Amino acid sequence: MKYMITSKGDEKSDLLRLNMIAGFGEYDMEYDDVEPEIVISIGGDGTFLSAFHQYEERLDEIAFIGIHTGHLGFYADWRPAEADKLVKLLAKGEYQKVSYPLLKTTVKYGIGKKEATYLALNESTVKSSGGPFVVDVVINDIHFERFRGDGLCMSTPSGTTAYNKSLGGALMHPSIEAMQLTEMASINNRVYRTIGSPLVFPKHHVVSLQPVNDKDFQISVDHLSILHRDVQEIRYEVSAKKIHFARFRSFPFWRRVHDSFIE
Amino acid sequence: MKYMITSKGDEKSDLLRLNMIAGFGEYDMEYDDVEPEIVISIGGDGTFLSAFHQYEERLDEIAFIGIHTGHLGFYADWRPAEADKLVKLLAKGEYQKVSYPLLKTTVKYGIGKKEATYLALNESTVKSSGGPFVVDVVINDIHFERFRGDGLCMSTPSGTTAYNKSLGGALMHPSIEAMQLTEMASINNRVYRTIGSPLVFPKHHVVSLQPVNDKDFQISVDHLSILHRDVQEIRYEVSAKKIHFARFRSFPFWRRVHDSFIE
Amino acid sequence: MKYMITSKGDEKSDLLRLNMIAGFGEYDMEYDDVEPEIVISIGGDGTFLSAFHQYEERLDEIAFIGIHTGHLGFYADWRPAEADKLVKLLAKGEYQKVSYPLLKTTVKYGIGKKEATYLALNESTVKSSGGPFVVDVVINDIHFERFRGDGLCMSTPSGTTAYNKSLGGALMHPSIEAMQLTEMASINNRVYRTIGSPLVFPKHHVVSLQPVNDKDFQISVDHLSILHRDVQEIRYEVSAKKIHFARFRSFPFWRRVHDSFIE
Amino acid sequence: MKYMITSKGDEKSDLLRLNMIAGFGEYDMEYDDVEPEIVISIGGDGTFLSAFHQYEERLDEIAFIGIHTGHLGFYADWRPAEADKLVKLLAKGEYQKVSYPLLKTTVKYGIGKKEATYLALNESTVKSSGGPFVVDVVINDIHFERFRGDGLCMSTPSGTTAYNKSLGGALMHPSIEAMQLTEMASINNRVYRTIGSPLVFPKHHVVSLQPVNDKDFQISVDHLSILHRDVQEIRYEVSAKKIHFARFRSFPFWRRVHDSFIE
Ligand SMILES: NC(=O)Cc1ccccc1C(=O)NC[C@H]1O[C@@H](n2c(C#CCOC[C@H]3O[C@@H](n4cnc5c(N)ncnc54)[C@H](O)[C@@H]3O)nc3c(N)ncnc32)[C@H](O)[C@@H]1O
Ligand SMILES: NC(=O)Cc1ccccc1C(=O)NC[C@H]1O[C@@H](n2c(C#CCOC[C@H]3O[C@@H](n4cnc5c(N)ncnc54)[C@H](O)[C@@H]3O)nc3c(N)ncnc32)[C@H](O)[C@@H]1O
Ligand SMILES: NC(=O)Cc1ccccc1C(=O)NC[C@H]1O[C@@H](n2c(C#CCOC[C@H]3O[C@@H](n4cnc5c(N)ncnc54)[C@H](O)[C@@H]3O)nc3c(N)ncnc32)[C@H](O)[C@@H]1O
Ligand SMILES: NC(=O)Cc1ccccc1C(=O)NC[C@H]1O[C@@H](n2c(C#CCOC[C@H]3O[C@@H](n4cnc5c(N)ncnc54)[C@H](O)[C@@H]3O)nc3c(N)ncnc32)[C@H](O)[C@@H]1O
Repeated sequence: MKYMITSKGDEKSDLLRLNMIAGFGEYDMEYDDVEPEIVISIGGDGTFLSAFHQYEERLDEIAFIGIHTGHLGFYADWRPAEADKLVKLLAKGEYQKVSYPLLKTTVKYGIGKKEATYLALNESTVKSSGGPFVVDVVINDIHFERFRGDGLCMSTPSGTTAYNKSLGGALMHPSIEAMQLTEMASINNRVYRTIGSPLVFPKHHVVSLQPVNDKDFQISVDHLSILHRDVQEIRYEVSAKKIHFARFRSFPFWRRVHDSFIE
Repeated sequence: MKYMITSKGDEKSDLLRLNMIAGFGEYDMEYDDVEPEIVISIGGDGTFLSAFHQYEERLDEIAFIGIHTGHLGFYADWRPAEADKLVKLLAKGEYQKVSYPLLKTTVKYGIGKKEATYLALNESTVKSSGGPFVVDVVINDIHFERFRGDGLCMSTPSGTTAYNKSLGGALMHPSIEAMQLTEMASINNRVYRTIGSPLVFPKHHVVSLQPVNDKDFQISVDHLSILHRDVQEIRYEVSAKKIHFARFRSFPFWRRVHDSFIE
Repeated sequence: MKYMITSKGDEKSDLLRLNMIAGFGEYDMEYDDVEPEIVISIGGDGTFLSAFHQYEERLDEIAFIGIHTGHLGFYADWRPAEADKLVKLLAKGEYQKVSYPLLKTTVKYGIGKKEATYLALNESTVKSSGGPFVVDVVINDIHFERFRGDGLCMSTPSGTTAYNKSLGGALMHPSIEAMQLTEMASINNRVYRTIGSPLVFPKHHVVSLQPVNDKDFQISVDHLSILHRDVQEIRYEVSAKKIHFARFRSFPFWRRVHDSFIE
Repeated sequence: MKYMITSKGDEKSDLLRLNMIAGFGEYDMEYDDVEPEIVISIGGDGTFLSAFHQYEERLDEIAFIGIHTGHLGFYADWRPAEADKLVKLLAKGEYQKVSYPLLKTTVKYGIGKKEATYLALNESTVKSSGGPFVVDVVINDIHFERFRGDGLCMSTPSGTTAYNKSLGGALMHPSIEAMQLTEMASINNRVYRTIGSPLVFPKHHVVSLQPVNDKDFQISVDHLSILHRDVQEIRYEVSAKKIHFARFRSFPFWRRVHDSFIE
C-alpha cells in the first residue's frame, strides 16, 4: 500500500527509517508521503503528534504506527527491535485497526477573522496573553462558572496521561468517547469560585469559554501554541473524527500506563 | 399505578408524605410498598439511597423521584413546594425516564462463605480492618499496582460528586457508562509506588483487588459499611443494571453541579 | 510624622485619601511622599503591594497600613468606615509594630549583565520563555531534583494565602521565618521525577535554580513580571529585611484566613 | 556511658545488635535499658518510633541513633556496614547533638476520666469511631472551621515526610519549630466548608478540636491507635520537649528527602 515514514531526525531514527524503507522495498509497498494509507512515526510521542497533524485531513484513510527510539511512548509504543516484524506484518496487511477519540476546538473572532477549527490528539489549552486569565465557562449554553487563574486544559482520553495528568486529571481508558477539563491554578476566595475538580464530558456536550475583559489568549493544540487576538469564543466538543492505529498485538492501555508510570 | 413514599422521618418529611398520599388518593394511584412502580423519597440523598437499596431487586420496574426537604440533593433534586405538581404529573404518567449506571461489587471468600454481590448508586470503598491497607490492583487480569494506604474508592458517574469528589476524583456526566477509582492516602517512596491519579474504566473492564497479607477489610456500599472476613478478592465492574428516574422537567446534571458547589 | 497615602485611583479610594489627608491636617502630621514614616494604601492588596515596592529601600523606617475599599484584603485589612479612627491613632503614634518576613531573589547572568536582587512580599515565580520549563533545583549546594513543568513559585509566609494557595501550598502563620516552594504542573514519568510536595525552608537555606538548556525565563516578583535573558542562576533565601505594619487592634492572621476563605 | 539497643527482631537486626554489644564491651560502655544515655534502634523507622516512645520520659537525657537494616529510614538513617564506626565514635563520645521538635497532644474527657497527654515524633491523627468525623476546629480560642470528613492529621516537622506527605502536606525542614494540620477527605458543598489547604502553626499556637455530636474518636499517636470515649477536646501544640539525635557526619534532611523520594 502507500506508506510514509516520518523521523525525529536523530541518527538512530533516520537509520531505522532508511532500513524500514529498504525492507518495504522487498514487498508490494509504495512510498508516498502525499496519500499514504500507513503513516509510521519513528522517534517519540512528539514525532507521532507531528505525523498526526501532518495528515489530519486524511484521518479516515490512514492507520498510524509509532516506534519509540527513546523511552516508551504512549503513541510510539513499539520497540526498534521489532521493526522487521512490523514491516512483515504491515506489508501483508489484513491487520485490525483501533480508533481513539479526538477533540474539536473552535475559535471564533470578532469581525474580519473567520472562525477556525483545530483537531487535538492530546489536548487543547488556553492561557492568558499576559496577566490574569478570566473566562466564563458555559456548558451546553448554561453558565457554569467564572474561572480566574492561569489557564484551562481540555484533554482527549489518550491525552489524559499527558498534561492532564500533571494537572490532577483522571486517566481515562481511550475507548470512552469523552473530553476532560482541568484547571490550572484557579483562585478561590470570597469573590471567586470554581469547581476545582476535573470535569468529564460525553460526546455532543459543548463547553464554551467566553472572555470577560481581555480578549487575547495563548491557545495550544497538542505541541502547537499560538497567540489568538480578538477572540469571542472558544468551543470544545468531542470530534466526530477518530484517529486509527494499526495494532499487531495486544498492548493494553492499562499496561502502557503501568509500564510508563509504575515500573 | 402502584407507588410508595419513604420519609426521612422528621416532622417536615412525614407531613409532606401524608399530604402527597392524600393527593394521590384523588387519582387512580394505589399505595403498595411491596411492588411499587414509583418510589418517591422525601428527605435527603441518604433517604434516597435507602429507597434505592430497599428496592434494588426490582430496579427495572421502578421509576425513582427524590424530594429534598433540606438543601438540594443530587438525587433528591425537587423542592417540597412542587409536590402537588409532582402528584399531578406522576398520576397521569406518560413521563420520560432517565437512567444512570450502577456499580457491581463482588466479594469472594475462602471456603465456607459463598461470594456476595452488591449494587452501588454512589460508590463502594475498601479500607483495612485496622492497620495498613495493602491490596494488589489487577485490571482485566493484569497486575497494575500494589496499593498501600488508607483505602480505595470506586464510584459510579452520579457518585462522582460525593466521596469521589472529596478524594480528588473527576466529576463525570452520568450518561457515561463508567466507574472511577480514587486513592485514599497512598504511601509513595522508594519501596512503594501507585499511579496517584484517579482512573476511569469503561463497561466490561474488571478491577480486582487482591489481599497481600491481612485478609479482613471494611467494605462500604453507599451508606452501608460491613467488616468482611477471609476475603480473597473484591471485583468491581459497571453493572448491567440501571436505576431509572422519572423526570418531569429539565434539570441538567451540570446545572445541579453548579447549584450545589458554585452558587 | 511624615506620612503618605497611595490610592487605587478609583473614585471611592481617591475621596477617602483626600478626606484622610484633611483629617491629618488637624494634627502634627506632614505629608511627604519622599521620606514618609507611615505609608497608607487605599484600595486592595494590589495597591498595598505597589506601596511596598515604591518604598522598598526604606523598609526599616516605615510602618505600613492598608485600607480595603473593596473586599477584605490580607494586607488591606482595615475598613473605610474606620478611617477617622485610623487617623486619630496614627497621629498620636505610640502604636505597636508587627513584622512579616520577606523573600530575597537573586538573578545572576552571563557576562555583561550584573546580578540583580529583588524583594518580594508575596512570592517570586519562574516560568519558561516559551516551551518547557526545565531547571535543576539545588538546595544548599546539593542537587535535589531536575524539575520539568510549567514553573515554580517561592512564597513568603504572608504570600502563602495567594498564588501559593492556588498551587496546593500550605498556609503558614507569618511569624514563621520561612519560604515555601510549590510546583506548577511538573511532569512525572519514567524519565522525569520531582518531589511533588510543597517544600518549606527556614532562614539561611538557599535554593538555587540552574538552567539546563534554555536560558531565558519569565521571572515575577509580586505583581511584576519580566523576561530575563542569559540567566545563569536564580537564588531564593529568606530576606534579612522585614516589612513593618502598624497595628491598632487584634486582627489575627487565622481570623483573616477564616474571614477570607471560610465565611 | 549507659546505652541500650532495641532490635526489630528479625535475624539480621538481632545479629547486628549482638555484634554491636560485643564491640561496646571493648570500651567503657555499660548496657542499661533502664537509664541509658544512648539508645540505638536497629530495624526501620517503626523500630525507631518504638524506641522513642519506650524512653519518652527521659528525652532530655538521651541521644538516639537509628540503623536501617532494610531500606533507608528518615530516622533509621545509618547503614549496617557503618556499625563498627558507630561503636567507635559513640564510645569516645564528644559528638554533637541535633534536636527535632515534638508534638504535644492533650485529650480531655467528661468527668470520671482525667485528661491525658501524649508526645508524638511523627504525628497525631483523629478519625471517627464509625460514621462521619465532625469537629469544630478552634485556633487560639477562635472558631476557624467546622470540619466534616474522614479525619485530621497534625504532624511534626520530621513527620511531614510521613502520613502528612500522603495527605498533601508540605515537607518542612525540622529546624522549624512548628506543627502542620492536614485534612483527610473533607466534604465541601453548599452546607459544609473547610480551608482545604494544609495549615502550618508556630510554637505557642493551640489548635483545639471540639466534638459536635458524636464524642468517640480513634486517636493515633505515631504507630499507636486507641479508641477514646466521651472526649470533650483534643488540643495540639508544639511541645517544649525535643528529641535529641547523635550525629557523627553530615546527612542533611534535604538529602534524606532526595534519597528517599527522588532517586
Ligand atoms: N514538548 C515538551 O517538552 C512539552 C512539555 C512541556 C512542559 C513540561 C513537559 C513537557 C514534556 O516533556 N513533553 C513530552 C513528554 O510528554 C510525553 N507524552 C506526550 C507528548 C508529547 C510531545 O510534547 C507535547 C505535549 O507535552 C505535554 N505537556 C505540556 N505541558 C506539560 C506539563 N506541564 N506536564 C506534562 N506534560 C505536558 C502536552 O500533553 C503536549 O501535548 N503525550 C503523552 C501522552 N498522551 N501520554 C503520556 N505521555 C505523553 C512524551 O513522551 C514525553 O515524555
Ligand atoms: N452519611 C454521612 O454523613 C456520610 C459522610 C461521611 C463523611 C463525611 C461526610 C458525610 C456526608 O455528609 N454525607 C452526606 C452529604 O453527602 C451528600 N451526597 C450524597 C449522599 C449521601 C448520604 O450519605 C452517604 C454518602 O456519604 C459520602 N461520603 C462518605 N464519606 C465522605 C467524605 N469523606 N466526603 C464526602 N462525602 C462522603 C459517600 O458518597 C456516601 O455514599 N450523595 C451525593 C452525590 N451523589 N453527589 C453529591 N452529594 C452527595 C448528601 O447530600 C450530603 O450533603
Ligand atoms: N493581579 C492579578 O489579578 C493577579 C492574578 C493572576 C491570576 C489569577 C488571579 C489573580 C488575582 O486575582 N490576583 C489578586 C487577588 O489576589 C488577592 N491577594 C493578593 C494580591 C494581589 C495583587 O495581585 C498580584 C498577586 O496575584 C497572585 N496570583 C497570581 N496568580 C495567581 C493565581 N493563579 N491564583 C491566585 N493568585 C494568583 C500572586 O500572589 C500575586 O502576587 N495577595 C494576597 C495574599 N497575600 N493573600 C491572599 N490573597 C491575596 C487579592 O486580594 C485579590 O483577591
Ligand atoms: N506501620 C505502617 O505500615 C503504617 C502505614 C499505614 C498505612 C500506609 C502505610 C504505612 C507505612 O508503610 N508505614 C511505614 C512506612 O513509613 C515510613 N516512615 C515513617 C514511619 C513509620 C512506622 O509506621 C507508622 C507511621 O506510618 C505512617 N502512615 C500511616 N498511614 C500512612 C499513610 N496512609 N501513608 C503514609 N504513611 C502513613 C504514619 O506517619 C505513622 O507514624 N516515618 C517516616 C518519616 N518521618 N518520614 C518518611 N517516612 C517515614 C517507614 O520507613 C516506612 O517506609
